[PDB]
Amino acid sequence: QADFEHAISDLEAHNQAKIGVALVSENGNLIQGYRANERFAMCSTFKLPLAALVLSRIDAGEENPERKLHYDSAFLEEYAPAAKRYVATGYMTVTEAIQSALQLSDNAAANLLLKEVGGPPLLTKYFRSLGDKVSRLDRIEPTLNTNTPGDERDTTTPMSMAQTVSKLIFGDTLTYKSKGQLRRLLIGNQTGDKTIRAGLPDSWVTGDKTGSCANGGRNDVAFFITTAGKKYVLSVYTNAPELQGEERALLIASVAKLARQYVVH
Amino acid sequence: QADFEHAISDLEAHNQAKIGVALVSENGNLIQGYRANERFAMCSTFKLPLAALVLSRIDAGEENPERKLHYDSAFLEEYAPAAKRYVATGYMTVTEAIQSALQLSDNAAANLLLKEVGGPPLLTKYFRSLGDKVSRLDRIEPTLNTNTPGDERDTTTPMSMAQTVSKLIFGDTLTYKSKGQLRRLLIGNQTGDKTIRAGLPDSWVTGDKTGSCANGGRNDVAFFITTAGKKYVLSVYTNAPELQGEERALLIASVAKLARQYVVHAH
Ligand SMILES: [Cl-]
Ligand SMILES: [Cl-]
Ligand SMILES: [Cl-]
Ligand SMILES: [Cl-]
Ligand SMILES: [Mg+2]
Ligand SMILES: [Mg+2]
Ligand SMILES: [Mg+2]
Ligand SMILES: [Mg+2]
Repeated sequence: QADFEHAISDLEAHNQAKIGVALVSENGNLIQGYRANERFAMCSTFKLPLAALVLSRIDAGEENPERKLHYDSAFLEEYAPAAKRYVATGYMTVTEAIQSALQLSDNAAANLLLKEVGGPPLLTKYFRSLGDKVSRLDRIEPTLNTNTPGDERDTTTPMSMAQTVSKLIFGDTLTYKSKGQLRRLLIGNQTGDKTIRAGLPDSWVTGDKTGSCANGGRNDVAFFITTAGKKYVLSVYTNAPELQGEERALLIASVAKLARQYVVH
Repeated sequence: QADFEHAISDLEAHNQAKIGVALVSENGNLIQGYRANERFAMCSTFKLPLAALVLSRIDAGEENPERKLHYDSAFLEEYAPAAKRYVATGYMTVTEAIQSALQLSDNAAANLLLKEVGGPPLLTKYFRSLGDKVSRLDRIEPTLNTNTPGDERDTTTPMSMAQTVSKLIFGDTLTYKSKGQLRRLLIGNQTGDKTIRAGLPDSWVTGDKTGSCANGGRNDVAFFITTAGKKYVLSVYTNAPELQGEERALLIASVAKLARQYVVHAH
């Protein structure tokens, strides 16, 4: 505990960074943390709960995975690599939007889903319905990434998001079908190979969602399953303005690698 | 014909490249071509017909999109971004493998599917069944990318692949359901934003499969639909050993830009 904390502190000082981390068990209990209850910007980590909300509306018969979400170039965003590919067709399905939002972090895809669930206020409501008293969305993409110090819009804490993610992935509020879909989608994430996953062994099942924002923000939340079958969530939130991008990912990987050491013990 | 062909020759000479190209209409008829009947290595363009073969088996009730294809690290390849993510779980579904092979060009995923259809011989048989007398697969990933001059293993022609792709996308061999799935997967391809698509307007629906190989090989085949609702396929095969990677993609985009200029006139 003492050791894990001093290790993260050393990483802060070496990198002139701020790091928040929570490692939780299947049931949401804190195993190890550092600044676990400090507020950070979600950045794109919000897309994981967003996808769960959409899945919960499918579960409730309020949404259909093949429903066409019609849009045109007016709905594009600067970072929207899938939506730009599909725009000439005039739509993406709910399914395609979920996959794009999760595995590519597509901002237009995420905005399409936000539109269909009732916008950031309804994602906040969703967080509260899960027992997450902290996490909140307020803005749509891309303005939710400003990461201004002291601004509580669009924020979580490492503990809260770790506990929310553990509930979604290992808990039972989603149907078994949706829970399975979410897990396989996260495992297939394309943006997290240099982040938490780079600090975990390849033999562990891992799924994650990254975030990147202004003021040097770089985040990742992952679930993983060890070879002994034990289940965890690791949230890692960082602000590292003095680091270059590859160095920001290495910092998260470094955190994961320290977590790996604790899990093994 | 003349203007188009001279534009491509110009590109060859400017880039010390070899380029083959076929632009075909919906029904496979050649609109414009340059070296359209010369052989080139398919490289990863083969993964488009591979996916169609798998969908044809689904259509026939011989395959199931949710079937788990079990594998372990012994199945991984050097370029296998998706399969490496899923390997701890022990499998990928047929659907996951199709999506990964198409949109990422994942080599392990393609090899998983090849195993389930009977391997390169049966993909070649599928080509034949479609009326493509030329295209052939002989090796699995990654050795199929050697692109050695005069080696006919793992080769097609720009016209053969254009016609095969137009049959698969716009013809009757796949069910409506499977045709739509294939199309939407190709439209979401993640590796073609700087190749054919970069030369076509944003308003045209485009879906594509790229290929990259040794000896400067860089390929792309795409279907597109203009705003008038006319349907085409464009296949572009290039060997450009003297260019850097980004320049190889720009060469393909430049070909597609010439095809665009032509299609607009035709319309
Ligand atoms: Cl983009
Ligand atoms: Cl499919
Ligand atoms: Cl590639
Ligand atoms: Cl490729
Ligand atoms: Mg399928
Ligand atoms: Mg590649
Ligand atoms: Mg490739
Ligand atoms: Mg290229």
